Formats: sequence, structure tokens, C-alpha cells
Amino acid sequence: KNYQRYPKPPYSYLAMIAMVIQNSPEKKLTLSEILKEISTLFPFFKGNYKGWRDSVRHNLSSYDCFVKVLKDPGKPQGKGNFWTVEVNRIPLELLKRQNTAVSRQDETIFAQDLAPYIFQ
DNA sequence: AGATTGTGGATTGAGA
DNA sequence: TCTCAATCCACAATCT
Ligand SMILES: [K+]
Repeated sequence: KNYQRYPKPPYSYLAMIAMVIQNSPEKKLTLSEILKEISTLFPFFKGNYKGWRDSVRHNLSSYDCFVKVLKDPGKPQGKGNFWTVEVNRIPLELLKRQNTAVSRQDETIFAQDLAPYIFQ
């Protein structure tokens, strides 16, 4: 296994997932839809590194703020479910812009905090 | 068959 | 020097 860090946008995966969910019409998205919407946020995600898609999937399950909503309520073991975000479960500091080489390269193109786009 | 989803074991390494 | 978000991977389902 060859671990590598990539020049991803200077926001946590949690923050970006939460932003796309909260800015969707029904405040819920399938994994496939989350991945498509994240890809539109920054050109990085359209590049040839695709492992971020795995990181997003991992994050949905690992953080308690993301709550699966069954696509079919009679199939609790079905997949392709919707995901929601409970903002009162978000660790607020994970919504701040990160201090990384990417943000230091160009601070002005990155909002300092995503909380205004996630909380009502 | 086939591709994706949902969850977790585990290591990595820059920011702090 | 220590934290934990980032990242790579297996597993075991469903999906097709
Ligand atoms: K979760």
C-alpha cells in the first residue's frame, strides 16, 4: 500500500459532505449523488485521483452527524439509501477552512468557515 | 455476474 | 511530539 496525501480542497470531507446535503432540495442525497455533487465543488475532484470517493463513503459511516435514511422502509438491509446530516451533531471546528498548502497558495478563494452554509 | 454500498481495521503524516 | 483527518484496504452485504 502506498499512502499519499493529495492537494485536496482545504475543507474536511465532513464539511463538504454536509454542505452538499444541506444545500440539496430535500436535505438528503444518496451516496452516488453526494459524490457527483462534491465533484462539482472543486476541479481537484474531477482529476484522475478517485480515492476521495472512498474517503467520502468512509466519512458517511464514521461520523455520527451523518444519518442514513432508508430508501425503502420495508427493506432495512437495502442499499442505495439517502443520507442526511444532523447539524447539532457536527463538531464545529471541522467546518473551518484548514491551514494547508492549498489554502496558503490562495486564501482569498476559500471561505474561512462553512458553518454559514450548513446551519440554518 | 457485476458494481456499489455500508462499516470498520489500520497506517500515515502535516498542523499545531 | 501528539492528534486525528486523510487515506488504503478487506469484508460482506446488496445491486444488477
Ligand atoms: K454515520
